[PDB]
Amino acid sequence: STCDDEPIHIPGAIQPHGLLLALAADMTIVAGSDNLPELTGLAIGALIGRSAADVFDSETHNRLTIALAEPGAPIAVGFTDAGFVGSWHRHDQLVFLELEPPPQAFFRRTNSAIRRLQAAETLESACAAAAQEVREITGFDRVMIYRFASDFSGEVIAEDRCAEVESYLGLHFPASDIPAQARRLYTINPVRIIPDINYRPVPVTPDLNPVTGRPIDLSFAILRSVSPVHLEYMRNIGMHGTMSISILRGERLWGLIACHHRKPNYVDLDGRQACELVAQVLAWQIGVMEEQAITRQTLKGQAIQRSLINDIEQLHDHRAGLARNSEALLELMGASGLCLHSREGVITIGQTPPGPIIDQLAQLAGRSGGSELFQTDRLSTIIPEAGAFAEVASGVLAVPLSRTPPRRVMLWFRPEVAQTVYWAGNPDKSGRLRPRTSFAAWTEQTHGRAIAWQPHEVAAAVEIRDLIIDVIL
Amino acid sequence: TCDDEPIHIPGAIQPHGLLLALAADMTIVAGSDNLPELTIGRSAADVFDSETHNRLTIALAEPPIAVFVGSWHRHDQLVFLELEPPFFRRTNSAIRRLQAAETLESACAAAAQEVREITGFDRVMIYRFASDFSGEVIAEDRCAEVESYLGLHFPASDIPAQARRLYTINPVRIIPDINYRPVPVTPDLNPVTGRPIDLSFAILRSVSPVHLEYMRNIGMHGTMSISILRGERLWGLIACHHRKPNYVDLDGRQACELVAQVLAWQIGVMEEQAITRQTLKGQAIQRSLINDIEQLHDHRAGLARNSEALLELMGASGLCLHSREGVITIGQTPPGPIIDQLAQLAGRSGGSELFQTDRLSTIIPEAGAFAEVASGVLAVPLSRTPPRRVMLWFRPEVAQTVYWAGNPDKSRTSFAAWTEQTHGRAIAWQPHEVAAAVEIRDLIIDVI
Ligand SMILES: */C=C/C1=C(C)C(=O)N/C1=C\C1=NC(=C\c2[nH]c(/C=C3\NC(=O)C(C=C)=C3C)c(C)c2CCC(=O)O)/C(CCC(=O)O)=C1C
Ligand SMILES: */C=C/C1=C(C)C(=O)N/C1=C\C1=NC(=C\c2[nH]c(/C=C3\NC(=O)C(C=C)=C3C)c(C)c2CCC(=O)O)/C(CCC(=O)O)=C1C
Repeated sequence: STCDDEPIHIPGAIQPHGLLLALAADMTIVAGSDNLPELTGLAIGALIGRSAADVFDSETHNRLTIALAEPGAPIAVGFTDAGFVGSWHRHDQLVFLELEPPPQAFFRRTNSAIRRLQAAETLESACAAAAQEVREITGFDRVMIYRFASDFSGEVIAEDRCAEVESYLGLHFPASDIPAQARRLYTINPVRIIPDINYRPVPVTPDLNPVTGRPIDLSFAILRSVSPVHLEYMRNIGMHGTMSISILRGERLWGLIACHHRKPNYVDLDGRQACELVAQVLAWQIGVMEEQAITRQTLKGQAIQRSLINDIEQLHDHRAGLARNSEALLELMGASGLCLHSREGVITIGQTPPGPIIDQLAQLAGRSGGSELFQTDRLSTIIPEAGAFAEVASGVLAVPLSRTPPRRVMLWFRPEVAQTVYWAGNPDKSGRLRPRTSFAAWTEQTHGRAIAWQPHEVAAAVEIRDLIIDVIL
Repeated sequence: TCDDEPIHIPGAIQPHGLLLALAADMTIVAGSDNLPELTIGRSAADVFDSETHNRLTIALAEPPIAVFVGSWHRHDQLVFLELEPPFFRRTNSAIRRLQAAETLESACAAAAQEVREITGFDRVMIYRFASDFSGEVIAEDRCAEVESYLGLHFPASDIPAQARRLYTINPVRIIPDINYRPVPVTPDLNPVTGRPIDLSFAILRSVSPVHLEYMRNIGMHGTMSISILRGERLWGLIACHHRKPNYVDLDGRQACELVAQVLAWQIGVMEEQAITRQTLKGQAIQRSLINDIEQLHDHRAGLARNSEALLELMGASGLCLHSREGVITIGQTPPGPIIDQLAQLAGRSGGSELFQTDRLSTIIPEAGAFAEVASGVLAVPLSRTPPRRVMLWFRPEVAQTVYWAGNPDKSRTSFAAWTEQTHGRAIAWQPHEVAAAVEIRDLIIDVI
């Protein structure tokens, strides 16, 4: 898995659709797109050292001098008197600059759909809304949204695509289809467009940082050359025009708007400017629906909680009370059974496994990770011998009642479900490395897996311990 | 009597635009007296011709618009419709900036900055409410030569009680000329619910003359605000200003608002990463005097041994332990309305959330005599109402000098810079102290 090793930020080339300049403080252009000879008469070794204004208009000269002042795109490079597009940044310690060819109606489209994501009630009503709008404005034949799992494997959770375009919906993808580095930068470079995938790269000459002992960091490059492997990837997939957007909830890369096209296709700055905003608007709503659900589960835990308050007020042992209310509260968070583990007293309510519940789970419990909690959807995975009791103990939820010794333990159990997940692949079949040739959906049925706990169910158990405590006074 | 003037059924609108009220299965009933003139109760299909009525009616019937400019809404059960006389990279690039802004101040002076470049307004100030709902202009972006109101406090009265629920529910407002002569609505009879015309989501609505009095005073004749909503509670306001009158068209004023929503989350971003950047430093010395209190044969010998340490945690002038039976004081002590007038003050309208206050003579008036030890107070419930054993830390009074736009004594006249020396006020709390306290009681609970 050298996938996580290939240095992608220094491809030593940019793409042909634009041309690029790297400049120091006083606009000595350091490096250059090797198609810049076709731009000012000067082959690259002659551009080097030269000053910036001469290249340019007198209009476009001054207007970049002022944008550089503040210690952010887009200026226009009309330079001589045609019109170019000026995206820039500072990086390393020199200023980069990439160049691109050439109101209201575009913009009403945006808020009509900004405000649409605002009304979306479910993630799915939101994401077939997200993906939909990204498509009505980037025109791509296919606009999919990709969820990341814990592993950084993924799943198409929504999709919007023009008819005749074959569908990759509900499909899982390996954690390898985006390796470590790509994610480390897509967390910080939130956007990428590659418009032709058999593009011939236009190198930069030189590949040297005059600033430091380095090749050219092309991190904040929208023009940077990408891996040939991810290209073989996309000829395989049969989509020759592609674009992504990183969807970030709080500096953890959450998922991706990956758009696709059968033929090549170009999105201008404004077009993918709006698009950054869509992933931004949606990273918001995902956090709202996330948190407005935590209040509607905190909602129906009302009627059934008050039940076991009257039941510990009357019985004055809680275990006798709560375990009476057991037939509903374990369906509340859809648990199969639970058990209460006091190191003196273990009382198992409903469905539960024996004597390695105690030691092999409570010594497994919090690790005195004070602010932490323990769970799995698979338990045969972590205590392999639980494989035997996987039928009643496949997944688990558990809550401490104290700084360890006291090691008071509550735990919810979930049984094994035969679920079917499907993917393109062959996630085992993932000289150089090589990308897959076929992406037809194969289905896997899963042994030993619980249904996924969500904070939605977690908030339930979370609330329970916080009341048992209130009563104990 | 400030919280009493009914502004929402003012029975009039502003002259620059004109508006009509119609009966829902569409026929038009009650008319604004600003529109009859240059163009009584009628049937409704009767609009421009089928183009702007029908395609626009079907869009409003089933589920903005262009006709003049056609904004609408449904309210107190009838159909509204307002009319006013008749870029994008800027908007996103300021989200993109509003997202990278590192501190609360860089969040607001970015906020303040775009809203100016998109209304051209002479002054775009950002106005945070403190708890009492007095306020302070915390950041500002402005055209030169125009007087600067930054770091300035204002009365809570400059926007009264009712006015606020409205900015809590109608999130935006513009009046372009403040000496508009109000052109009435006729009638101001709701034909549906038979009482005056609720003009709540009317953006053309006639505004209060009291606040008109305001802007002739201040000398700014073109103004617009946007209210900032963090979770259904009015947190603050983008108050924009202009020396002359000025109109911002509709799509132009939609962009202004969206910025405040971005900041309503962006502030919520800051709200929560300072909330965890403190719990760290934080643990390291805390966990120490937990084990030194966790020398519990029982706790006072444990706690009060290291209390002289845990007291330094929160600017604890004194604290108290309040169980209905056992009240234990660490440090400087208030005596008998500690028990009764604070723990009943505590969980009543507890609202599941805690009580903290900087002022006590304002919340229990007799605390005035004890300002030297009790001017501000914090308390945490142990939780059910009651026994509700409540712990509480307090703070003495600090002499700060606060600045105001003119004296805080009202009708108002002029708002030049004057100083008040503020007595009986304690110095504040944000969670590096509040989160401390929360974590602290969590410890005490884990203890018994
Ligand atoms: C082991 C090497 C790789 C395999 C196998 C593979 O599939 N990808 C490998 C490395 C890289 N991928 C790069 C970019 C990239 N990968 C994806 C993955 C998907 N694209 C899709 O459309 C879907 C699903 C519908 C998936 C799962 C994406 C989206 C991207 C970004 C570009 C785009 O939008 O298509 C990559 C980085 C190249 C670079 O930009 O430097 C590498 C190294
Ligand atoms: C208690 C009555 C009032 C006093 C006293 C007063 O000074 N004004 C009073 C009444 C109203 N104010 C209304 C709206 C309003 N008020 C403010 C106050 C400020 N403007 C500023 O620029 C700053 C600070 C820099 C402050 C504190 C604002 C911003 C607004 C909203 C409109 C605007 O942008 O100016 C108001 C409502 C009138 C209506 O809607 O009919 C009333 C009654």
